[PDB]
Amino acid sequence: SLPFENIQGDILVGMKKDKEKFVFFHINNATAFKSVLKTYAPANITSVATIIGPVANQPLAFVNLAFSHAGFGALNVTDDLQDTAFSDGQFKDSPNLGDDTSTWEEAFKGTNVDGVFLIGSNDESITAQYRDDLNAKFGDAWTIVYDLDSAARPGNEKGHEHFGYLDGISNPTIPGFGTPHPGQAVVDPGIIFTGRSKDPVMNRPSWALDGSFLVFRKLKQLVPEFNKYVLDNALQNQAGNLTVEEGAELLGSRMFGRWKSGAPIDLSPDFDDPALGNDIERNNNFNYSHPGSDLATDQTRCPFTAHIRKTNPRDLEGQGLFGDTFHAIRAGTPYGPEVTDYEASSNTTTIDRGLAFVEYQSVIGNGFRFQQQAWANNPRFPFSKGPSIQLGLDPVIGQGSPRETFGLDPRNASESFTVPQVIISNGGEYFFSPSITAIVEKFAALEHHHH
Ligand code: HEM
Repeated sequence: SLPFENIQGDILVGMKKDKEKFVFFHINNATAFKSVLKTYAPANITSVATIIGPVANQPLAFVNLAFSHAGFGALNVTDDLQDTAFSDGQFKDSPNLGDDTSTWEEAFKGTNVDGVFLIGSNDESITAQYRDDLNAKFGDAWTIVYDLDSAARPGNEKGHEHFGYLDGISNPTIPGFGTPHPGQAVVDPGIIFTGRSKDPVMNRPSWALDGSFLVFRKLKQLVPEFNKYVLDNALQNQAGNLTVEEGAELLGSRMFGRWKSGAPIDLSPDFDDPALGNDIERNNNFNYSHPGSDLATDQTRCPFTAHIRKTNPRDLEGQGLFGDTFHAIRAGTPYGPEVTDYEASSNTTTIDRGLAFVEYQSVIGNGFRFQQQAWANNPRFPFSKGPSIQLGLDPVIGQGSPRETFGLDPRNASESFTVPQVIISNGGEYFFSPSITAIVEKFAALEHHHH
């Protein structure tokens, strides 16, 4: 069993707070920075145990902390983690993601970002308080280079991302941690936590035990553009009696793999079933297999290129073509206000909004990076399908090539959809979230005891 009082809570369970502030910073004075850390971190870095334990022992805001490769250097900590993406930094790595850095937030366009504080609470007043407190204690020892507020959407769209789809449904868990939901992935702890069982870096340093790599991406979303696209390309059933609005929601469900309620189209392909989508016990219990259906050719229930089927090809893994290597935990939060009447009427975005995307994994190259580059951006993934069956890009997040996706029309797998870019990367950075002791014992090391 893992020491959940030593593991940063946002990795495994998520902060699950309505408001999440991301404080990206540069380190100006390592000695003064470590000094603050020595007392701040044991008092404020929120553990898994605190998040899942009694509400009585929870602070007003949860706080997590992660460092970039550049931050390691600024703290005189050797990067011996053996993660090539992490060491490169996301800006250098960005061509491999299909990013055009002309759309990046300026603060990310380099290696100036040394780390990030995650602050989760129920009111932006409290996250601002915790930020102000950090500013007061660090003083001139740091500079906040980017300060991003994210918030869960309001009302019955709480838990949904800005396109309207229920999010945070499918994430892996580990053996012995609570009860897995039907269809939920149960992966070896070393796929999420560095140094734990079946960590693919068998060489992993001891101090890194129970850390994880935090990938951050600011992903801007063009919601009216997306809505106008699916309306303009609305699908039809064989009966031919779908309205344009009904065919548009069908097409959206085919792009994602789920209806907006969360109902997986593999279980409910013809119409939304909001009771299914909302039910934790039903909404993830699928693997794309069906009696009488050829996994190699049948896209009538879910296109091979649907977002969730690109990023978690359950059928390929379930056939044993590979293992649980490529699962990772998402813990991001939507950012920006709701779509305004003007934006909707004009089919045009005027306000920045999107997803403050966070994904945790023991190997960046096996989680986020593989899901993006090897799968979403790969026009010949998934492999093992019929040799003439055209595939193309993930129609939600796929980039790097012409955004052509096949198989979205259930009546004609051959029909191509050229989907406008509705998600624009504003960049981010790769970080490492150490264990809580590692924060104090390594990153805040004030003396020079030899080892
Ligand atoms: C604004 C950007 C994005 C949006 C709106 C979005 C939306 C969604 C939605 C609605 C789901 C289904 C809910 C769920 O299964 O939990 C989902 C699942 C998922 N997404 Fe995304 N996503 C975005 C970016 C990304 C990126 C960049 C990656 C990885 C490179 C990714 C990987 C995944 C994974 C692994 C799942 C779970 C699939 C499964 O286990 O079946 N997403 N996403």
